Amino acid sequence: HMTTFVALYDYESRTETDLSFKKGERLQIVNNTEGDWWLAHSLSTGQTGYIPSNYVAPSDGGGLPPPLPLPLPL
Amino acid sequence: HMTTFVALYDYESRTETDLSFKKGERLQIVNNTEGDWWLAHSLSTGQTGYIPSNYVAPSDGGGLPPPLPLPLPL
Ligand SMILES: [Zn+2]
Ligand SMILES: [Zn+2]
Repeated sequence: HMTTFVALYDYESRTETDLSFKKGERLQIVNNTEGDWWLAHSLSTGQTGYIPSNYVAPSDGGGLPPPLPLPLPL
Repeated sequence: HMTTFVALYDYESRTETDLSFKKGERLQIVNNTEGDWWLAHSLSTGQTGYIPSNYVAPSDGGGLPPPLPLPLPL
């Protein structure tokens, strides 16, 4: 199905390559091989640019868990 | 106010000191200064132990953002 992310906070663009967005906006991630800045496309504003990946979460639950942090506790 | 986290996924205990929980449980964090495993207390099961911090989210929205990922886009 169409897989999107939702913004957890507002972000104000400050460069010519980042993307502003509002809390609750739905974003399509067009690229995530760049590190912790992801190339996103807004479903509601039609703008495109880089976003901080820690400002968004997946739009749907039922995702599978991430790897556990290592080391494990005792 | 009472600050809690919510489980995003089930977690099955596998060590001597970790804590099992179910998706949707609310957890009170009693120590989060030791690394990415946090000492938690279940509101519903009354159990206590270490949880993987990437399996939980804050219960409340409207917390403040994390600092912007390190390097930048220009
Ligand atoms: Zn799909
Ligand atoms: Zn409070």
